[PDB]
Amino acid sequence: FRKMAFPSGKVEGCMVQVTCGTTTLNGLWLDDVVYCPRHVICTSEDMLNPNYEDLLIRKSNHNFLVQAGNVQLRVIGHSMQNCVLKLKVDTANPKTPKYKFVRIQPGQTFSVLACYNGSPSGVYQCAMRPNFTIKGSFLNGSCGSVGFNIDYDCVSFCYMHHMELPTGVHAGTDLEGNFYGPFVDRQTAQAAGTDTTITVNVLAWLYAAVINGDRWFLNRFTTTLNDFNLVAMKYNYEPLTQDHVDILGPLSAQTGIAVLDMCASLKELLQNGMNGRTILGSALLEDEFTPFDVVRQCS
Amino acid sequence: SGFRKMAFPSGKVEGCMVQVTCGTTTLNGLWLDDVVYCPRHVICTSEDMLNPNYEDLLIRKSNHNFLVQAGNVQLRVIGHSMQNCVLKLKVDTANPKTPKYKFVRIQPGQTFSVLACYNGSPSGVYQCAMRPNFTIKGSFLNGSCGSVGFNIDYDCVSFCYMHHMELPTGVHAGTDLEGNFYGPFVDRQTAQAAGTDTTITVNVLAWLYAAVINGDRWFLNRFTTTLNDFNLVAMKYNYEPLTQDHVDILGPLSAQTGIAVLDMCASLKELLQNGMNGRTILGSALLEDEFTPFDVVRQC
Repeated sequence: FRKMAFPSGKVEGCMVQVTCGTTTLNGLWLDDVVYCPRHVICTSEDMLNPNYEDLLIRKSNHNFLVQAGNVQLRVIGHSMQNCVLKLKVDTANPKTPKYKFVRIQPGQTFSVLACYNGSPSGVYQCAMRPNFTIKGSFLNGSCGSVGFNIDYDCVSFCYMHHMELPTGVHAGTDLEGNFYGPFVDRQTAQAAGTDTTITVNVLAWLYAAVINGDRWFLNRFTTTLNDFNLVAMKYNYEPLTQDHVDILGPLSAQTGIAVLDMCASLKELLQNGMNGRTILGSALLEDEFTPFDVVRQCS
Repeated sequence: SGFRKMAFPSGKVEGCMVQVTCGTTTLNGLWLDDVVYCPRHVICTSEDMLNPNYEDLLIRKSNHNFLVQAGNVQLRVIGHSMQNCVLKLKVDTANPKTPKYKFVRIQPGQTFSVLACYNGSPSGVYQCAMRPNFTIKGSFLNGSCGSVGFNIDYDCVSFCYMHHMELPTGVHAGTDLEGNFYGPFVDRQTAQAAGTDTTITVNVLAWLYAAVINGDRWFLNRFTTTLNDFNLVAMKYNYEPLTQDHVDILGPLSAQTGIAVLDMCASLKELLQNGMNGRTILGSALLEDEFTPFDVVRQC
């Protein structure tokens, strides 16, 4: 049981390199528009207190270099939408897939195509943490890297990398540019909130262990929503909701283990630890598998 | 901090995956130039798997018995030959999306990406390492046979693995692209026992060398040790013995830092006897052994 990322083929053909002055990051080329973070127009000194609306008026079309491999794209127009630059080019991207712009909630998972100077180099699966950050492996030059999910034929773009926090986590926006979390695209002191554990994802991971025949943590007891949440907050766990129980419904009916029955098993694993035991080969409780991921992966 | 396990982009490999059907058996195939590679346990039925006679089975087959499907386009088989444990299906049309590719055989401890497919359709990609018992710990359900493993260097793709068997313990076995098995395994439905899976010692040391470059030093100690004494202790924890070849490979990592290799071995020995005590190394609560020294030296 591994953490699998989506195939990156449909997204690789869209990545481009955007240069404005001495700043170079990654862009998203779809149709005749290239999307990239708006701080590409800022020098190292403008980032302290940038007036993007004033900075964008001074810039012109010839100030942007857009490169798709060795082909060079020509900018005929520029526009801004909530921290995301939209550059209109003269040639439409012939490798444009069926795509959609969606905004995800914390706790949901997606795949990230890490790029460097408009060149894809790696892909990994991650989850939006409750503090609206992602624990990824980005290095200087990976700005503009996108996150996505894949349907049968449709690619859903849901994330674009903007900043790296000093703690090592990264913050970004959606493709319409709305930031995830209380962050601003400025070079200042910003802090991410306390990162809590996604309880609904842990339960779905425990169900996957029962599917894989690892069922030593099951007990004869059940519990209540309010009793569990009081313990959950003590150990920094996201409170469970009625909606969470209904999302886990299919896994409960399949295994015969009710959500509140499994909650009593999770309630034991926190107070008393794992007693020198492992689940799915791990001594740690994974929380980056959504219930939908378990259904797809196990079936 | 933060050292995520990244896999290579799968775009160049997605265009080479096809679906091969023989009788009632369907698995994945690799389409390079005008040749299709797939496991030879596709001319077998369920009963043939106990004691298959592949020479007897293949002589009774014709070109039209093999159905090769690349999405909607059906490929016509014009020839077939068997090399070791892999079937080579010659087709009329060469793959127009054939990338610059090579065939290499890897050693245990080396890492690669896996593109899992089901009936010629990819569904996920993950990064893994070849275990010392010549098995891989991935997620392969039925129909994933024929999935390939690869590394990408510059613009050249290196195919190094093809999935064949699932094995009772849940860890899968396969061959290289020349049909030679990794390990003592065979393509029979017999009781096959994998060896004890040990931790790759050289990968951990390279991972620990990257930690001190990133600013983690809490596990360092002032003691040093000999190679013979370390392997005596490491054997007790089911750790792979360290060789002189491993010492030289870690040389540049021990040159950028002041820590000698044997100096780091003593620190690793202290970690095994104590534990983590609730602390982390590069954001990981456990010791990572799936990062090769090459992957650490580059992008250090």
